[PDB]
Amino acid sequence: ALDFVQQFARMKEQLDTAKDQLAEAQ
Amino acid sequence: ALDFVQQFARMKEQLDTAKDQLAEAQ
Repeated sequence: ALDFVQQFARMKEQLDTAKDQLAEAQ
Repeated sequence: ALDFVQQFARMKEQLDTAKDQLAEAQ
């Protein structure tokens, strides 16, 4: 449970970085 | 537990690479 919470946080941060890249490319 | 630690490390490295790409695009 704790491990999954941490993994979910890191996936959120990856998604945010990907969206930032998309905004940059646009 | 050991497996999750390794997976967390690889997710960190993926996030770092994504941030490097974002810095490059900017």
